[PDB]
Amino acid sequence: HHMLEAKFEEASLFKRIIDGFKDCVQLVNFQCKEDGIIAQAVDDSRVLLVSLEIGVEAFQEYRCDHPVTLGMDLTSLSKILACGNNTDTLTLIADNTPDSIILLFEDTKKDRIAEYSLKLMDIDADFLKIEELQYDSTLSLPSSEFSKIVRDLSQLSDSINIMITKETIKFVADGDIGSGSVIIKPFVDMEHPETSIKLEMDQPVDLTFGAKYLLDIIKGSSLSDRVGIRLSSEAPALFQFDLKSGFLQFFLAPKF
Amino acid sequence: HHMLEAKFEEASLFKRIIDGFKDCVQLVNFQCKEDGIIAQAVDDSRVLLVSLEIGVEAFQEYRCDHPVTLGMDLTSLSKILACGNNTDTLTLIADNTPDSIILLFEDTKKDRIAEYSLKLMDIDADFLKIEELQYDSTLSLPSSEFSKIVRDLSQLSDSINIMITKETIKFVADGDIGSGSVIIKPFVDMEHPETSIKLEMDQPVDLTFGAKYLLDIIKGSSLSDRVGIRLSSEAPALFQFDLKSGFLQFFLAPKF
Amino acid sequence: HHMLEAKFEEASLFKRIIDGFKDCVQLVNFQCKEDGIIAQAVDDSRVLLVSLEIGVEAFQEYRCDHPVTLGMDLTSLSKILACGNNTDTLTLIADNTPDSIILLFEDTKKDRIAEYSLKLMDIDADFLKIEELQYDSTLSLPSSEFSKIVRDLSQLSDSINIMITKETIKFVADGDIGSGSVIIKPFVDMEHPETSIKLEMDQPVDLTFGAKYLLDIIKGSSLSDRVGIRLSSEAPALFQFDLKSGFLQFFLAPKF
Repeated sequence: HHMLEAKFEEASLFKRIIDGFKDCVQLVNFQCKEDGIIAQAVDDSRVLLVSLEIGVEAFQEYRCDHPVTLGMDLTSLSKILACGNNTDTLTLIADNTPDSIILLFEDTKKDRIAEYSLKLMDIDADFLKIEELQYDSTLSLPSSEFSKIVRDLSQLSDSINIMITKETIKFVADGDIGSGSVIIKPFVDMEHPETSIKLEMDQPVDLTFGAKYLLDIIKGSSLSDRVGIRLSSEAPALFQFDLKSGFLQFFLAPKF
Repeated sequence: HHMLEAKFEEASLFKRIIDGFKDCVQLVNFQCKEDGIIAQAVDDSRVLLVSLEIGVEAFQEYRCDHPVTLGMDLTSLSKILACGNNTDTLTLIADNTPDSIILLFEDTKKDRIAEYSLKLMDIDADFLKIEELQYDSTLSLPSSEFSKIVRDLSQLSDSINIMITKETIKFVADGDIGSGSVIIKPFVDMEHPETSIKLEMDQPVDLTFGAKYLLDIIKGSSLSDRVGIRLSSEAPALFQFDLKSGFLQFFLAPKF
Repeated sequence: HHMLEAKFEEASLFKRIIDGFKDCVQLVNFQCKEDGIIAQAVDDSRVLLVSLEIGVEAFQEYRCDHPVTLGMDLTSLSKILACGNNTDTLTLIADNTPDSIILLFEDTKKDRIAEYSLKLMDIDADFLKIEELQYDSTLSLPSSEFSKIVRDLSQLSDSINIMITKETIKFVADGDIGSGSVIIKPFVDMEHPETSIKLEMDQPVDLTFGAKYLLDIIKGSSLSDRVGIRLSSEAPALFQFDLKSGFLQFFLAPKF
């Protein structure tokens, strides 16, 4: 015992994971299984889904005797998760049929220990599996560039339109003061693989998304310096920031 | 074609020019002429005039077939002008009888292009020529010091008084909590010409200015590390921050 | 003359002293005596007392012909004390039966002088002497760690409980979202004396304090990288940040 004990070497990883999506959802259902953690959250309007996978390899110690679903409020969780040092050892702890989850920050010298208890919510766990097999288009680019594009075009419009034609990625915003149009071209840079812009287009796309939601999605930069985007004319877009053993995904419904 | 094409090597220059005076005026009339750009703006209360000159030498490419007057709202313009990278190539573009102006940010590698359109205002262009031949006093000092003096004395009073006697520059503020008085002495420092404080006094002066307006005027520091001030008992004061090929001027009316 | 002339080599020291406690009191009575300065302030609810001592050795020049009591408003004083450069020479100046105190910032090169006048308040000077001879417990630790503990646990509760048992220091907060418990262990580190955590316990203690007030008390970090805490079951706790020739003390009443 206890039933669940998940020990990150550095609290920084989980701090950043929660930074990745704390601003766009109020409630989150974590599910800790023998093979690692997954989590889902949806916003008030059911246009944004957050899906998280943390494999067992991301922990320095992991044990979960039985799957549990832990419902948490993001304000409470983020407050508590701000209490660590980035280099502290962090341990999620839970018992059978838990009323709360324990977060244990431990010093690297063993001088101090900060133990926090977080009351859990009751949340009916209706996990969605909306990821498609094929998407019309797939691209990947540096997350900082995605952030710059989104933050720029957000000043002009509530809505940002992503258009993909062969060898051409285009972001557009139209508003009262004016309009903006960023055109980026795919290229593989061998001197700096991290700057590359990659595109695979089985079918061209023209989709519109709420700027409010893209502004939250770009906060996945805290986890990865690149972002993958999968776009479908019939389904939500998928924005993915990889971990070394997992990922953070945002599924965002286009505007009709 | 087009009629007007003005290409800054770095968007940073125009970004800073607009930072210099975006906070003190809502509307601005630019006038692009064969020999460069000038611009004017006045505030709601007609106590502050902003006058800008950008010579042809400040651009890496400049062409303007015919003079045009472009009325712009500062909020819109500043929003759009925040969208560039500082090292991007920036190009103002306009056509005959334009309804909008285009701002084109281009990558140094040609990977991406951000094109923005800004709707223009209708503004009757009544350009003022209020600069005097002789001013009672003329001084110059490091813009950071001007900013420190103004920001300090602004905490004590709505009004800051500039007094000039021979070899003595003095700033004063009187208020409820108390009063403050900064006295600076002219000196030419050869080890650091940029720190010098220079004064020419044909007649002593004693003028009062609204602190709210000096607080905006000091934002011309983004363009030059020195500021020139010309003071007249009968006319608005002139605060000037030079460019390598132009200048930014603020004419501020004294309080009666 | 004048009667009082107290000259700090760097305005930074007094700037930091006032930063130490400007946020927790509105009015302050300074008392300048032949042997240095002391000061007291109490908050609206008479749960927090601020006590300051600045010995003559902390000044580069000090002269006070006769004790004076100077009542000052913290907003006014802090505004004026923000007007200096950290390396300016600062001089407090007062005359017999003063209506105001003068603060004189002087350049190290003698180029400029900023002279400020601060109107004084009328405050009946009822100085308290509530410090005890013996306290149940006494500890000391790095002020940054005290700040981290307080800022963390403040997110969870209005109240923070300090428990001291032999060789164990414990901070606790209980709230709606959950609870937190930091346990620190005394240790003397010879490689870094500044990181040590020292404890002397004549009797164990269990005291509760308003988080709002601890959040202000931790701002004494601007004066010292260590904090001493003296805890009594019958009296206010004493939080002390030392100067090289004086100290800043906060006496905080426990919650019944």
